[PDB]
Amino acid sequence: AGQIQVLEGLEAVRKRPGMYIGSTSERGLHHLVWEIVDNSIDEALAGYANQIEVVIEKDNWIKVTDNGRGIPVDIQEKMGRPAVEVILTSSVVNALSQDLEVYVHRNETIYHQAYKKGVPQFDLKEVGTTDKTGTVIRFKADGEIFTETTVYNYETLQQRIRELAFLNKGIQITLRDERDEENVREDSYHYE
Ligand SMILES: CCNC(=O)Nc1nc(CO)c(-c2ccc[nH]2)s1
Repeated sequence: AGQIQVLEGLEAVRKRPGMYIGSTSERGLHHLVWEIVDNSIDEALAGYANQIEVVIEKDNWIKVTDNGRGIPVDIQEKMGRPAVEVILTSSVVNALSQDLEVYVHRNETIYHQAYKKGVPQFDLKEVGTTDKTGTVIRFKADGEIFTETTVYNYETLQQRIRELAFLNKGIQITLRDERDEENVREDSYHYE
């Protein structure tokens, strides 16, 4: 019933992307990071996280990690599906990513799910145990949407990360570039 409406939401994001993210240029590419990063910042603001890490990985994957409570995994009654799937199958980032995955550390458990263009590739799966909580999202921007470039700009990321850390004092926000294995760069910001 409500799975029909999830599907149509994805078709709608993918047909008119600029209506959701501003554009499909370099600016909109970087806007995907901001959308993920802002959820981590809200978690810190609610009192539950103090560390966010943004990694530019090989092939221009992005990984965003925080140490908050973990996206919830409980079964929504009205979908029959785990909360984390419901939130992610209505995410613009996910819809505009050729691939994306999520790891959630919560309830001493590591849960995992993957998607392509917003569509789950399998049911949320328990994959491990943990004594931490938090959320990891890694995603690969869709080249079919972002036709100008899918290459991130370290200084573009760094300037905005430094400004977010300055504006949201008490959060440690760390940027790392790992695209070049032989020269890894990292800048780490933590005001008060
Ligand atoms: C890597 C990006 N991080 C991230 O999304 N963190 C988040 N944590 C929580 C736990 O409250 C989130 C939440 C979504 C709906 C309810 N809770 S969303």
